[PDB]
Amino acid sequence: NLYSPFKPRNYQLELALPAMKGKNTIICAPTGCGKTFVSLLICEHHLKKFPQGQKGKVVFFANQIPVYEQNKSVFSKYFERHGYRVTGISGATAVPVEQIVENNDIIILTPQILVNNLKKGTIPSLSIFTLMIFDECHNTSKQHPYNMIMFNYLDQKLGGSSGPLPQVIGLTASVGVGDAKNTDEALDYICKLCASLDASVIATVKHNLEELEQVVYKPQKFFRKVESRISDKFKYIIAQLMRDTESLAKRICKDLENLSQSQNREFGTQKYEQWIVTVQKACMSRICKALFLYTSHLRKYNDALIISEHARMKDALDYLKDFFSNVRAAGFDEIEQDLTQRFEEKLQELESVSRDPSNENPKLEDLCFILQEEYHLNPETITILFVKTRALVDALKNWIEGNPKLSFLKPGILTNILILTSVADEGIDIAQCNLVILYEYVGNARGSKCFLLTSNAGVIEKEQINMYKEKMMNDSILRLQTWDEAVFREKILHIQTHEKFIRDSKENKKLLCRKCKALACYTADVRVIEDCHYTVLGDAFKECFVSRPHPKPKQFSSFEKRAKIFCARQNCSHDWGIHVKYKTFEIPVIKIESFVVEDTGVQTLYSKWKDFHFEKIPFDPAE
RNA sequence: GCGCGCGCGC
RNA sequence: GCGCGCGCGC
Ligand SMILES: Nc1ncnc2c1ncn2[C@@H]1O[C@H](COP(=O)(O)OP(=O)(O)O)[C@@H](O)[C@H]1O
Ligand SMILES: [Mg+2]
Ligand SMILES: [Zn+2]
Repeated sequence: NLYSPFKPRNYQLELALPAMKGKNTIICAPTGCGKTFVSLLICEHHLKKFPQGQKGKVVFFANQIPVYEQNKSVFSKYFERHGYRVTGISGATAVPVEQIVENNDIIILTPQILVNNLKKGTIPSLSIFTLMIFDECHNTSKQHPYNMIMFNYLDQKLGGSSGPLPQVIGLTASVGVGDAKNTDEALDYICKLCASLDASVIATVKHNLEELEQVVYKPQKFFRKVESRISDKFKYIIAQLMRDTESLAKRICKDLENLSQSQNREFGTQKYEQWIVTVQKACMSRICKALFLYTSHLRKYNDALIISEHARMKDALDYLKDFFSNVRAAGFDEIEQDLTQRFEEKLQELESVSRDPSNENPKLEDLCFILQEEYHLNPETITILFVKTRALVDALKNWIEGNPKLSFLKPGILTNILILTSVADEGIDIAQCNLVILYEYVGNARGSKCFLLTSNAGVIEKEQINMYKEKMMNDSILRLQTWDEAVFREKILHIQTHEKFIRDSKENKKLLCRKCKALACYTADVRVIEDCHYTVLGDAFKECFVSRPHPKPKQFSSFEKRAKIFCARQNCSHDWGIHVKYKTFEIPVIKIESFVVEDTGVQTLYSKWKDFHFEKIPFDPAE
């Protein structure tokens, strides 16, 4: 483990070396190579290299609290006995941050803290650090805190404000190629990433690949394009029942066709789900009793279509049978009883169609073949099966557990047993199964295999693209590691210079409750807090919201979130944002996303306050 | 509250 | 830019 002595593997000594030579280096190695151990050695070498009377200072960035706590503990245990001072700062920690940094040798930060401390000038300069280590360093792009930090660095390095600058090291399992759709674009993307981190070296394992390849998941991948049914006669009944039920809806809500942005919805697809969502979440109520009821049936049909597509009709029908038993046993409406009657007409035709052997799903025999072959070769195979939807998980399970040909299988659903069906995972650990099947899923011990099983050309094309994107990546790195370093440094510098040139480049309005459209406040009543937070003055506003005190509060920078504020109109109770304590003031704080803006009385819906270009008046203590 | 990143769809 | 969501930070 990470808390115990380790002999470094040969390839770890191999990856540590550029860093140990003082080079700004991106260390790129697959998950589970031991990136914590490499960074431990690098850090160890960095602080020991200093002559007596001199002292390094290391900062290590973690992007998340759990990772932050893991390394704070690993680094502490590891540098016991050297006598180094070791602490961390995170949101939970909040403190003389300048002095915490000054009086410690190893600091673990989430990076936003350092961004906050640079901007405010509490930490005047990155020059206090002699080494900076970025975990998951591929995040150094695009406004990520890691980039903000590096913009500070680069502004110094390029403004000749000197000031020695810390060595910079990054760790990642994959440098990425971004949007790249060719080698040149891939080379460009990776070069841009090295520019952003001032990296002149990319370290990969070369001399010890066989030693590495002895402990990194790399299954032989397999594309298996298959053919669908010749004719889903089950879909043709369900689709009519679906057309029939949209009709009934369009009765009780005319112009249904307009509520969503999602256009040309097709039955039995992911979109149709999204359309149902972008409609169950609209209206704006005794009519959305009838509507939610109609859309919740169009959902059960949509689901069933998907089960039929990748599993057997029986599996889809059963999910429809089980559903219509629950509705009748719950109680009968004249709308819940109609749909159910509507269904009951076709029931005899569906049950007939379901059991017709020529209606069987050919993709399932293909799944069976795969599972057979392997379990013949390696009978001790433990498998993991990823499927498209939650209903499919149960469908496939049911199908395995009822199939004479797969009796050697013992299935389990997740989030002993010999094959595992699911939609996602953690933990998990795919490398700990010898067989992974992706059964029509948009995704990604030695002798392990991965199979991709689909009748969709699209789905095969996604994996081909992902794979090519990975090849372009490694090819690009191999090319770049051949450059003389001075030539690379010179390419990097001008990417950095260009980047930096770019960085260097009132009437009153109503705010209404999005749900019930009640007048909430006017804009000349709004005040800004710091620059990013919106509060509404006056006592009149206090009556127009209620609040529910959040028993678990969070201490943020500007203030403390103590309560959630909900709409005051009882038939609504809409989420409006929060109520805070800000410098002895009990003030409310609102998200514009909760509200509707009005000028001829024209409604406009904003997501981010940064869009609304109204007159922003800042807070005044006394008013 | 705000900020950051990802994925899908127009 | 718009829609839906998912993860995470202060
Ligand atoms: N030289 C080594 N000696 C013994 N165990 C190691 C060595 N290198 C890595 N490991 C093991 O492999 C695991 C991989 O963890 P970590 O180093 O965090 O992987 P990652 O490369 O994904 O960061 C470590 O927790 C450790 O238990
Ligand atoms: Mg790591
Ligand atoms: Zn309301």
